[PDB]
Amino acid sequence: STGSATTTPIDSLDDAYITPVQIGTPAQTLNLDFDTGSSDLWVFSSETTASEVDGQTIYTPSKSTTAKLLSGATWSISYGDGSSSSGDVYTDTVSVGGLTVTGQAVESAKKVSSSFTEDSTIDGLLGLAFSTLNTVSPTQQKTFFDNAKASLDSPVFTADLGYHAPGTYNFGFIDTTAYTGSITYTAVSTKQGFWEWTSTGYAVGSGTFKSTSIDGIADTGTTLLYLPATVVSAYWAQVSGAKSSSSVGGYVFPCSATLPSFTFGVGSARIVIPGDYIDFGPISTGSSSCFGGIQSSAGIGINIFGDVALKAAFVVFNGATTPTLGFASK
Ligand SMILES: CCCN(C)Cc1nc([C@]2(O)CN[C@@H](c3nc(-c4ccc(C(F)(F)F)cc4)no3)C2)cs1
Repeated sequence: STGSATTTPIDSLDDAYITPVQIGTPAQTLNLDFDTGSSDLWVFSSETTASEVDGQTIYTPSKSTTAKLLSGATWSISYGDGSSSSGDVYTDTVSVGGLTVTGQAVESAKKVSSSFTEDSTIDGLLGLAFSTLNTVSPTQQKTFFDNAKASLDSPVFTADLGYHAPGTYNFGFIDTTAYTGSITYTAVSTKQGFWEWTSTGYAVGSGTFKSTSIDGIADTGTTLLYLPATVVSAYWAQVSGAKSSSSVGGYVFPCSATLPSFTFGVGSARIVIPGDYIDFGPISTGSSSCFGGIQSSAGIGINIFGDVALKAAFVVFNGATTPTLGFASK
């Protein structure tokens, strides 16, 4: 089997991407944030504290003939920005883009933190990291991809995110029309539960390439590109007036600037992030200080190839027995 679904930016900055997901019978369609950096499929629901729901579409398990309470199971998760959610668990039929998993764990939120409430466009998350990170207790649950994998034509999914435009998540096949050149595959470590890999280095703008190993994760659920402070300083040093602001929370730059591109290495291949992809716009409406799309990972504990990097590429998440990641230009 295969599936294919369109993913759409939630706003004009590409702060996140949402993908429609059918849950239950009859289908209830919720727009979920597909997150290759976590492993829980959770939704706003009829159980979510009413004051914490503000415009999201909710899953109502009592209206689904295929829903069953997963008795005694609970979940609780926090994300890298400090947000969090928790609740209980149902199993139900979940379909993405025509690909169906029966008995998928659907984690129903009882509580969500303020950043979730405030984002009316995100009805929940669909985790695509390794199932070892799933938070359901006392019986850990599998991700949608892990549940689908044995049925897929090939044990893969691909992320083809757009820049200020829709893109595609495919399951079970590689669309050879969706990229240019070849896909370069690189080894993955699953030791921390992520799609963790080692980039071979970087270049700023037209500069020569610096060969250096950069361990990090491929994370569609993170907006920006978080890299070591050395690399990030070398980038922003090329932008007149750019500086790290402790009050804003990262590098800012004059909105009058045109940004250089940023290249990262995948083996002997290169992915070029155009400078415009690094512009996240005014820090507040009307400001002439703009927020940078490349930020330091210092203090996160891990480098993150988030959407700024991934949307420059066609990315293969290969979940074969020995997992790997593939990157192609597009
Ligand atoms: C080894 C150190 C781990 N430490 C915690 C850094 C890391 N963090 C992650 C993520 O938690 C997973 N992938 C990101 C992700 N964030 C979201 C998200 C968050 C908030 C919203 C909201 F604003 F609406 F609330 C929407 C989506 N979705 O995915 C970050 C992987 S490593």
